[PDB]
Amino acid sequence: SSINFLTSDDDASAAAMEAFIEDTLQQRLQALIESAGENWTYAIFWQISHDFDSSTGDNTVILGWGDGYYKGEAEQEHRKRVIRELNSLISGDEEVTDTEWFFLVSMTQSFVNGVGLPGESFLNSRVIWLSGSGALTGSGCERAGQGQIYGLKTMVCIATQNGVVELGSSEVISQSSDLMHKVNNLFNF
Ligand SMILES: [Ca+2]
Ligand SMILES: [Ca+2]
Repeated sequence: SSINFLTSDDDASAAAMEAFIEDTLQQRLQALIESAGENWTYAIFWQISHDFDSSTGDNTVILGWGDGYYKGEAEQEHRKRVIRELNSLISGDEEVTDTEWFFLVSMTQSFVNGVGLPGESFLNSRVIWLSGSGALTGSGCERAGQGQIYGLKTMVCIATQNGVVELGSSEVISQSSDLMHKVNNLFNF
């Protein structure tokens, strides 16, 4: 089935981590990109938590997988991919494309406030809009770089009250005046 089932709530990141080695966010994420006039590949929502660093402090804000929705549009690599997909569904055939895979592996990732596109975005309450391959590879952010490797040409992070909405596409997409307001309605309240 579609990969949108493995994302929601299971403390999904833990699952993803060992596999790879407010609500419903999802429906709102789904509405967001379904409710849009550019071909977005996926939306993810990065949620805020707190860590407490060893041996010092530390009230450290951290962004982590909240949820996400994936619209969409070698053979060794592929066996590896389906294996982990079959694992993650298990805990707890059809081809696995680059964007699908990037979407899944994102479940394993987190960001110290101020660091990476999601952390920079949240720290400064910022919209960061990277459009075009050179925009991603020139960004100095390893997630943007990783996204570009997997075929993305647009990656966006928008700071919201509870976290950061991320949009990505394999197309070059300019910032729509309407798409920003939808993010307000769906993610701030
Ligand atoms: Ca969640
Ligand atoms: Ca490849």
